[PDB]
Amino acid sequence: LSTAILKQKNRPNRLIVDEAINEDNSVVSLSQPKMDELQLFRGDTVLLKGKKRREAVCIVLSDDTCSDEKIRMNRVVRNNLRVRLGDVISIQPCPDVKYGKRIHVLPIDDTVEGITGNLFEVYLKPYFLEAYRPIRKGDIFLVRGGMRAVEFKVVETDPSPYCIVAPDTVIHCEGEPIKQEDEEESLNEVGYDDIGGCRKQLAQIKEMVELPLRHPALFKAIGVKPPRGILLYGPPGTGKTLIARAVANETGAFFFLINGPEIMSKLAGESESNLRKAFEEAEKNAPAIIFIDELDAIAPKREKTHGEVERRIVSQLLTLMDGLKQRAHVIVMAATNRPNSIDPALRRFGRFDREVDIGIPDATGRLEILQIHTKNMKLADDVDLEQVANETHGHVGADLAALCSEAALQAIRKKMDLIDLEDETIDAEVMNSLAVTMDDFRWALSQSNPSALRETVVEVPQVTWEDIGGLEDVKRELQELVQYPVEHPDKFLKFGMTPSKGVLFYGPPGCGKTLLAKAIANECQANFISIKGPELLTMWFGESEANVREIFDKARQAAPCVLFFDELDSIAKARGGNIGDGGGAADRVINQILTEMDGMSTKKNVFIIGATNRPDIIDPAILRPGRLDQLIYIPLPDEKSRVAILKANLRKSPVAKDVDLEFLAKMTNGFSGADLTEICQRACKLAIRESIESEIVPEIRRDHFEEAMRFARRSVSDNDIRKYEMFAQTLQQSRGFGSFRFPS
Amino acid sequence: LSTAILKQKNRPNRLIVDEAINEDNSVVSLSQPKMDELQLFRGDTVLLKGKKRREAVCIVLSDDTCSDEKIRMNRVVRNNLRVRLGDVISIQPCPDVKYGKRIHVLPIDDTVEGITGNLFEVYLKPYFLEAYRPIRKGDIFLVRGGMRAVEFKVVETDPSPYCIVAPDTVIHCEGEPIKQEDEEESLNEVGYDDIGGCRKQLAQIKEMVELPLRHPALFKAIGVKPPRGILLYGPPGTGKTLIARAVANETGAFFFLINGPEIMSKLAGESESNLRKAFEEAEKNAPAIIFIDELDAIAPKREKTHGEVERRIVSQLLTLMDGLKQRAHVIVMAATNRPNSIDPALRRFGRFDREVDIGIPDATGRLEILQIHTKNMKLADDVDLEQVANETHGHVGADLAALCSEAALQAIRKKMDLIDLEDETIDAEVMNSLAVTMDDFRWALSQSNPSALRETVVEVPQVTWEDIGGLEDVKRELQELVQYPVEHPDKFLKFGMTPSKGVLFYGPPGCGKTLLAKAIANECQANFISIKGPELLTMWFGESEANVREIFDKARQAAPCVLFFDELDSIAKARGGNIGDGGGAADRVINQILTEMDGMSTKKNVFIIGATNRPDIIDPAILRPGRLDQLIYIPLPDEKSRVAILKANLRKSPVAKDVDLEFLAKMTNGFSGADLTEICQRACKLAIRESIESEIVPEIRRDHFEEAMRFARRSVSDNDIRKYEMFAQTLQQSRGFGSFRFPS
Ligand SMILES: Nc1ncnc2c1ncn2[C@@H]1O[C@H](COP(=O)(O)OP(=O)(O)O)[C@@H](O)[C@H]1O
Ligand SMILES: Nc1ncnc2c1ncn2[C@@H]1O[C@H](COP(=O)(O)OP(=O)(O)O)[C@@H](O)[C@H]1O
Ligand SMILES: Nc1ncnc2c1ncn2[C@@H]1O[C@H](COP(=O)(O)OP(=O)(O)O)[C@@H](O)[C@H]1O
Ligand SMILES: Nc1ncnc2c1ncn2[C@@H]1O[C@H](COP(=O)(O)OP(=O)(O)O)[C@@H](O)[C@H]1O
Repeated sequence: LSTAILKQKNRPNRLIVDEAINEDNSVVSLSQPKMDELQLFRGDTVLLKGKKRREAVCIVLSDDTCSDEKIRMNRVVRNNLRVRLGDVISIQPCPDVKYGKRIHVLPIDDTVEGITGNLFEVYLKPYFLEAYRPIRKGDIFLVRGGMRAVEFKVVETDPSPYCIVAPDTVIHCEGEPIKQEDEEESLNEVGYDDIGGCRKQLAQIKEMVELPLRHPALFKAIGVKPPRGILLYGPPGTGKTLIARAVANETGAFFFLINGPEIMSKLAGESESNLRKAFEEAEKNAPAIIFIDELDAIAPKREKTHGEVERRIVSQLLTLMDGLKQRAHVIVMAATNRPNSIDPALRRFGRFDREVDIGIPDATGRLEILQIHTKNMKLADDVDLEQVANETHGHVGADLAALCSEAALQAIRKKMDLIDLEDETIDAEVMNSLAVTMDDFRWALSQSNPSALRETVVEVPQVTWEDIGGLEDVKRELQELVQYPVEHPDKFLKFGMTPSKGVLFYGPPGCGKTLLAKAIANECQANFISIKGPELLTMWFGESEANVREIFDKARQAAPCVLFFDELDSIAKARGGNIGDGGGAADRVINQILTEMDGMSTKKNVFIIGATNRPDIIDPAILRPGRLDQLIYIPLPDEKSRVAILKANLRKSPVAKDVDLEFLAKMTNGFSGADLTEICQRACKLAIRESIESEIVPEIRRDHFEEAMRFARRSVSDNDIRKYEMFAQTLQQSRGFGSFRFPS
Repeated sequence: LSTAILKQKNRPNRLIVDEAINEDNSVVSLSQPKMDELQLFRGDTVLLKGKKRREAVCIVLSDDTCSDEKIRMNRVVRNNLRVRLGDVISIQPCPDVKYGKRIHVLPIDDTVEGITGNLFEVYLKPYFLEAYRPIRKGDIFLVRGGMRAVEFKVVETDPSPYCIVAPDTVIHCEGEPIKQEDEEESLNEVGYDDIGGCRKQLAQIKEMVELPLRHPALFKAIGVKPPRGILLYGPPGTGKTLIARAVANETGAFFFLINGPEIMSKLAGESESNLRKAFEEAEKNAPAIIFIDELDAIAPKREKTHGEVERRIVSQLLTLMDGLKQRAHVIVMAATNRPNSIDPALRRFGRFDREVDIGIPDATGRLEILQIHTKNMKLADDVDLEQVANETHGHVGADLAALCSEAALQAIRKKMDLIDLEDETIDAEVMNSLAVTMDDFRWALSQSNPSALRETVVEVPQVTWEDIGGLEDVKRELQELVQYPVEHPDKFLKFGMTPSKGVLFYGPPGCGKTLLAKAIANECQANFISIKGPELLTMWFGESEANVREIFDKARQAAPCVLFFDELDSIAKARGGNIGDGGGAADRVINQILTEMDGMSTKKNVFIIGATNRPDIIDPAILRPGRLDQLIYIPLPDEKSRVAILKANLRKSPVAKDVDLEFLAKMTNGFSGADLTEICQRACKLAIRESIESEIVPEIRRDHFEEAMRFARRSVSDNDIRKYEMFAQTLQQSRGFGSFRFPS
C-alpha cells in the first residue's frame, strides 16, 4: 500500500553486472540465457536506453576466448554509460532496417600529434574485421590499442531516422573536442540517486521550480505569485552547491553560477558590472535559474558595513532583487552558512522570502551518502556501511567523502608499498585487485576530524517504547497529549478546548525522564532537540541569554519537533537551592524561555518537554496554566517494573539462560533505572577482563553478576524519596473532593 | 442612523455574476429577466460604467447554444473591466443614434510576426457576421480564436460624441502598444476596496493630500500651512508601498517613486544628481507627489555615519527638504521599518513633521485582506475566511498573500499530480475545476512562518463584560473613571478636579485582574497594550531599562489606548520579596515607569492599569496621589459569583442540561477563577478521550465532571487570604470616622 505504487522492479529484462578483467573493446562476450529467455534479436545498432538514453552499442558473437556464462566488459563503465547504481536499463532491439550513410568522427588528442597524411590507411582501415562499429547519434565509444583515451559527442543532428552504419566513408576533422566539464555536468544531473540525507529538502525545493519552469502558462492563468528567492542553509560541507546544480540540471534550465569571492575580487566598479550583466543575460535565456555560491561574502551587512565599495555592491544586489517585476521566468537562489550572517534587507518579501534549511544528515541519511562515493570502487565481502553510518554522527556530506578517500589511500600503502618498483607505468593488475576492508575504515575514522560537532543535533531518536523498562502508566499519558491534537484537530475545536503546550517531568534522578521524551518523538516521527544542563548554564555564566531565541527558531521551522530541557533546575542549584541567594527563583535564562514560550503559536506542532530532579526549586512562574499544565511524576520501579529494565538493557549482550533475572530484581529494592544499568555495565566488563586474561568463553555466565554485586550503588536513598512524596500530595490536595456525587 | 447615509444598495439595476465555461467572445448569452424588469433597450454601443467608467460592450441575442436563464461570459473578467468585488455597476442605454466613422486599432504582438500584405482579407474581413464589434473610446475588448492575448487602449481623442461604429474602414499600424505596468497601475488605484486593516491610517493620510492637491486655491486664502512630509511606519510587509501608490493614483497626481537602494547603488557623485533632478522634475509637473521607498537605506544617520559619500547624500536630502519654500504643490512621503533607524534631523519641522504609524492588522482587519487575494479564484462551499483570520494573529499583509499562494499551490499537486501528462499545452478544463478547500489552508497555516511575532500586539480585545463571571461591584468602578472624563470633560473642569491617571488591581492570583483590564478597553473601544511579567524581567536582567520609553511612546500616539502591567511586582519577587536584598523596593524598571508616568500629559486619553498578586512588596512610591490613586481589591468569588463563572466558561462547550452548575458551585468554596477554568478544561479532555477510544457521544454528560473532580486544585489557600485581609484594613483605617455627622 505505502510502497505499492513504487513497484517497477522484477522485470525479466535484466542483466548481470560484474567487475572487468579484459580491456579489449573489439572482443565482447556473449550471453546465452539472455538470448533465450528474452526477445533480443540480432542487429548492428540496437535502440537501448536506461540512463538519459545514453548507452553503448557493440557487436556480439565474439566469445569463446576467456570464459562462458559470465560476460566481460571494459572498465570504462565507471564513468561512461553509467552514473550510479539503482538505475534501470531498458533494451529493445529494432531489427530489419536498411544501411545508413555514416556517423561523423570527433578527434580528441590523437589527431594533433603526428602526421595525418590520409587518416584512413594509418590506423583506421586495418582495424575493421567482422565489426562495423555501430555508432548512434550521441553515444560514447572507446576503442584503442594503447593509451586508451578518446571521447565522442556530436552536436549536429543531420539524420532523423535510425539505420545501420557502414565503413569506407568520407570524414573530416572539423569537430569541437569537448572538455571535462561537459562530461561532469551530465553526472551532476541528480534527482535523488546521488543525494543522501536530503529527502525532505529536495521535496520542498523541487516543487518550487518544477511548475514555474516546466509550466510557465500555469501561474499566468491562476492568481498565484511564484517565489523569486530561495535561500539555502547548512554548515559548510553539507552540499548546498551540489543540490542547487542537480536541481538546475534536472529541470533543464539556463544555469548561471555566480561565485561569491569571484565578484568581490574584481577592481573598483568592475564588480558593479559583473552582477548587472548576469541578470540581463538570464533574461534573454529564459527560463533560467541563478545561483549565488557565497551570499554572506557579498552582502554581510549585519555589523561589518565598512567601505564605500562593498556597500555599493550590497545596494546594487538589493536593487537587482526587487526590480525583477515578472519580465522573465528567472529564479534567484543563494547559499550561506549561518542565518545570522545575512543582510536583513534580503529577508524581506520579493527578495528572499523562502528559506530552506539543509541540516546534518542522520544515521539513515549518512548511510545513503556512503553508497554514493563508494560505487566507483569495489569493497571486500566483510565491508558493511551500516556500522560506519552509526559510528559517524558528527560528519557532513563532505566529511564522509574525505573519510572514503582516506580509507582508499590506507589500502594503497599497505598492500602496494611492498612492491618497491618505482615505474612510471605501473601494472593494471594491482589497482583493480586493491580491496578496501574494515581495517582501513577503522583507522580512517580514528584519524578523521569531524567538522559538525558544535552544531545542535536535530534527528529522530532510534529508541522506542520497548527500551523503557516498565512504567506503563505514563506511556498512555504522553500518547494522549501530543498525538490527539495532530490526528483529530476537529475534536479539540468542537469542544473549544485548547491542547496543552508542554509537560514537566519531575522525580528522582536516573529513572527514565529522557527515554520517555525520546520514545514519544520516535513514535510521532518528529524531530528531537535536547538541551542539556551545561547548555543552560553556559548561557547564564556568559551573561548571554539571547541564545535561547535560536533554540525556538530552529524548532518551529523544523516542524513537527519536540523540545526537551534536561535538568531545567540546573541554574537554581548553581546559585544555591534550598537556601539560595537573596533573591527568589527567577533568572535570565528561564525568563527568556518563558518569553519565547508565551509567544509560540499553538497551531504549529512544536511540543516542549521539561525534566527536573528538584521540583522544590522550580520557578512557580513556569507552571501557570498555559506553559506547563501537566506534571508527571516518575517513581522508582517496583518489583513489576525492574524485571523489564533488565530485559531491555541486556538485549545487546549475550546473556545465558542460566541467569535468573526475577530473583535479581527481587533483592534490588532501592535501585533506580540508572542504578541497574551500571550493574550490567560492570558485569559485562568482567567478561571482557576474563576473556583477555584467558587469551594468553563467548557467553557471560552467572558468576560475573554475583561478582559485580559487591559494588552495588544506590544513588537514590530513602531520605530523598520523602520530599517527593510530600511534594506530590502538596500539588494534589484532593481531600474531601473524593466523594463528590451529584444529588439528581 | 450610523450606516443610514451609506445606503446605495438595493437598486433594481443589477445582474448575476458567475464563473465561466465558454471562451468565445462572439457568442454572448441573453438574459430574459433583465430585458423585462429593467429598461435596457436595444443598441450597438451602450454607455455603461461602474468602475472608472471602464466596461466592455458586446452584441447580444446570440443565445440558444449552451443554456437558458444563466448568462455566460469570458474568463477575462478577472483582470479586465473589473478590479475587485464590492464595486457597483451602472448601465444606461443610449439608443436612437446615428452611425459613426470608426475607432482605431492597436496591434500588440500579432502584427509583427507574419506577413501583413493587406491586413484586411487575412483575418479581419472573414470574422464579421451579424456583429459590428461596437468599440468605445478607451474600452478593452479581447476576441481571438486561439492564443487569445490582445489589448486595446487609445490616447488620441478624435471624436467628441458617441455613435455606432461600422466595419469596412481604413486603419493603420501607427499605434503604441501598452506594456503591463500601464495595466497594473490602474489596479493600484485603491480607495479602500483593496486595502484591509488600515481604515484609520487611510482616514488620516488621505485628508492630508485631498485638500492641498484637489483644491490648491484653498490654503492660498486661509492662513494654514499644509504638511510637507508624511512618514509611514510598520514592519516590513505591512503594505507601506501599496498605500502610498493607491493614494497617489486615487488623487490623480504626478507620482515619482524614488527607491532606496536604487540611489545608493550609483557611482560616486551620480546619486547626488538623481536626487537633485527628481524634485525639479516634480516642480514642473505640479501638482506632484514624491515617495521614498527606503528612507533608512538613504539616511541612516543615527550611529553609522561612515564615509564621505553617504553623509553627502544625507546632507543633500536635508538641503532638498527644507528648501521647498512653497514653490509648487509637492508633498514628499517616505516609508521605513522602525522609528529608531531614522536621522533625527528629518524629525524636525518642515521636513517630516507628520508621522503615520501603520500597525499589524487585527482579527477584523486580516479578514478583509483575505478577501483581496482570494477574489481572482473561487473557493469551495466549505471554505470560510472567518476562522483563518482568527487563527493567524502574527501575520502581516504580505504573510496572508503568501499563505494564499501556498494554499493554492497545495491543491495543484494533490488533484492534478495524478494526471501524469507532461504536455506543454495543458487542458483548460482542469485549472478552472481546481477548488481550494479547508484542508489546503490547514497545511498552509502549519507550514507558514509568521514574521510579526516579536512585535507588541496592539489591538482591541474581543472579550466583553459577559465573559467576566460575577464581580458586579467593580464593573461600575471602572466605568466611572475612564468613561466620564472622555464623555463629559466639562464636568471635571467645572469643579476643578483632575481625573485619576491610573488604577492598581491587587488580590489573590487567578481572579480576573486581566479580564477587567481587557473588558473596559473593549467597552471604551480603545487599544490595549499588555506588558507581561517576563517582559519587565527582560529589561531588568539585561540592564536595559531604556526600553520602557517605547512602551509609552507607542501608547500615546495610538490614542485612545490603555496600558496594562501584568504582575507589576514580578521584579520584587525575583530579588527576594518579604526578606529581599539589602535594599528597599526600588529598581531601574519601576523607576523609569514612574519617570515616564509623571511626564505623561493628562489631557490625552492614555489610561494605565496595574495588576499585582503581592501588594506587600509593591513600592509605596507608585501609590502617591497622581500616579495610582485608586486601589481595587478583587476577592475570591462567593456563592453568588461562581455560578456566573461556569455559565461564562462553558459557552464554547456543548454541555448538556443535565449538569447542575448550582450544586457544582456550592461545594467549590476555596476556588478562584483560574481554579474553576482548569476543571472545565480537564472535563472537556475526558470527552475527547472517550470519543477517540469509542471510535475504534457528541455531547458531554455529567460523569466527566464527576471524574475530573478527583483532580481538584486549590491554588489559593486560607493562609494567603489572611494577609490580604490584614492589608485591606491597613490601607483603609476608617475607625471612628464612620459616625461623622455635622451638627447644623
Ligand atoms: N548530500 C550529499 N550527497 C553527496 N555528496 C555530498 C553531500 N553533501 C556533501 N557532499 C560532498 O561534499 C562535496 C562538497 O560539497 P559542497 O557542494 O561544497 O557543499 P558546500 O558548498 O555547501 O560546502 C561534494 O562534492 C560532495 O561530494
Ligand atoms: N525504564 C527504564 N528503561 C531503561 N533504562 C532506564 C529506565 N530508567 C532508567 N534507565 C537508565 O537510565 C539512563 C538514563 O535515563 P534518564 O531517564 O536520562 O535518567 P534521568 O531521567 O534521571 O536523567 C538510561 O541510559 C537508562 O538505561
Ligand atoms: N493592507 C494590505 N492590503 C493588501 N495587501 C497588502 C497589505 N499589506 C501588505 N500587503 C501585501 O504585501 C505586498 C506589498 O508589500 P509592501 O507593502 O510593498 O511591503 P512594504 O510595506 O515593506 O513595502 C502586496 O502584494 C500586498 O498584497
Ligand atoms: N470572573 C471571572 N470570569 C471569567 N473567568 C475568570 C474570572 N476570574 C478568573 N477567570 C479565569 O482566570 C483566567 C485568568 O484570569 P486573570 O484575571 O488573568 O487572573 P489574574 O488576575 O490572577 O491574572 C481566565 O482564563 C479566566 O477564565
